[PDB]
Amino acid sequence: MRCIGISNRDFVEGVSGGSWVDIVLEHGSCVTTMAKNKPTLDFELIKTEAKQPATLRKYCIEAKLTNTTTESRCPTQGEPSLNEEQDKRFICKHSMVDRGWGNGCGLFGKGGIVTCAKFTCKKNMEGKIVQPENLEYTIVITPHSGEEHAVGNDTGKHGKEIKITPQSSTTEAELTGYGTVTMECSPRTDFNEMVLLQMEDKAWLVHRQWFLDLPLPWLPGADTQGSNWIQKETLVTFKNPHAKKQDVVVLGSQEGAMHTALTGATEIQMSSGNLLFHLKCRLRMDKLQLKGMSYSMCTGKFKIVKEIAETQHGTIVIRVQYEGDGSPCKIPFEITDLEKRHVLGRLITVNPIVTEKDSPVNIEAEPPFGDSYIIVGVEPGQLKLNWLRPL
Ligand SMILES: *[C@@H]1O[C@H](CO[C@@H]2O[C@@H](C)[C@@H](O)[C@@H](O)[C@@H]2O)[C@@H](O[C@@H]2O[C@H](CO)[C@@H](O)[C@H](O)[C@H]2NC(C)=O)[C@H](O)[C@H]1NC(C)=O
Ligand SMILES: *[C@@H]1O[C@H](CO)[C@@H](O[C@@H]2O[C@H](CO)[C@@H](O)[C@H](O)[C@H]2NC(C)=O)[C@H](O)[C@H]1NC(C)=O
Repeated sequence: MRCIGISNRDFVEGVSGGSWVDIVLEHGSCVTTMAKNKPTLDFELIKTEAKQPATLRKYCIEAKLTNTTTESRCPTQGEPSLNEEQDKRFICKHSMVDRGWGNGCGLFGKGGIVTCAKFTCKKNMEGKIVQPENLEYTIVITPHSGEEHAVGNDTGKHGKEIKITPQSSTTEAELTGYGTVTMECSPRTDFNEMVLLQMEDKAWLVHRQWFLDLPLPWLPGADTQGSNWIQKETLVTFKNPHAKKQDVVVLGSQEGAMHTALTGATEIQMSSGNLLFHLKCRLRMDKLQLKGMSYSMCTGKFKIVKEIAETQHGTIVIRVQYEGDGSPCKIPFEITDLEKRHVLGRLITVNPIVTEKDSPVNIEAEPPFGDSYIIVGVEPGQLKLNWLRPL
């Protein structure tokens, strides 16, 4: 009954008798499944998750150069040196400047220079290794049991949670009162050669080869030191145009640059390892059964707890409380023409039943286009509601 309220919803009906039905579950999408003399079920894909992914490589996208230090030598005085050359946190370059009398040298010539600066990463991006094997799916199956709260109940408590693993693709969940439903799901979108690149609160799924060939400073997955970066040269530039001085320049944030490069790519919503992303399944309904197909018809009177409300798909919802005594019993329900002669429209919440008089029931039905009578219960106290469904 979760689907009631969700705009991206499909009403999949299986050719009655058939022991299977094919559905496509995805994020932000709900599915309602029906079959003759079988219970109506609601399916949602709650979460997609990677179980322990290996950090392939971490790249620096924004850097900072500090501690700029220069050692020079007069012509003929040798090559200059700093310890920073040994220190891996620094990026160094040797060059030549014009030396002579007016800048401290007894001789006139090309005096050797050396400049070192501290490479500090400010923003970086991990790309975690995904294998289709360690990819888990979380499906919620909610039967149409009229349960008082069930209507668009986001919490989940009402439905049976199920995990689809590529190691355990076939799962048989026992639905309390309806029997078992075997679910056979197939992973679709390759994930073998795919890196799940994580930026900030933004993340995507990208090619292994594309990732690995980025012109940026990087660190191997294994590294948790985070001090000295491979390829600093990709963000650092040394300038000496007039042999007067050597200038060290940062290449500017690559954050927005990256977002633009990632336009064509598969964007995914991410939060604490979970990717809220086209998972195609087969449903075995042979082992499913209607709760109450052998219960007798309610004879009592019914009260209207929640007024008829129309869903975005033309369907209607009614919440009613039983005031009789026969419970557990089948609630009588009918949609007829104004002249109460023709049976019209269909019932989504098939075989509506009362379990307890105290607990109200929610019924979803598809009214016909135009005027109809929604008749819930039996005479006396028979509820005769009127509906309009314009074209
Ligand atoms: C969504 O569902 C929750 C709780 O789920 C149900 O709780 C029981 C009442 C019962 O129907 C279970 O089978 C379900 O799992 C709703 O919270 C309940 O609120 C009522 C008061 O309105 C209270 O009596 C219950 O104790 C609450 N349940 C719990 C466990 O706190 C919640 O209101 C529902 N929300 C919507 C918008 O439908
Ligand atoms: C980068 O430069 C700063 C100085 O601007 C260095 O820090 C100083 O030296 C010691 C640590 O080596 C501190 O106790 C001082 O308090 C710092 N002084 C100031 C003014 O901040 C820093 O060590 C240099 N970086 C490296 C890695 O050597």
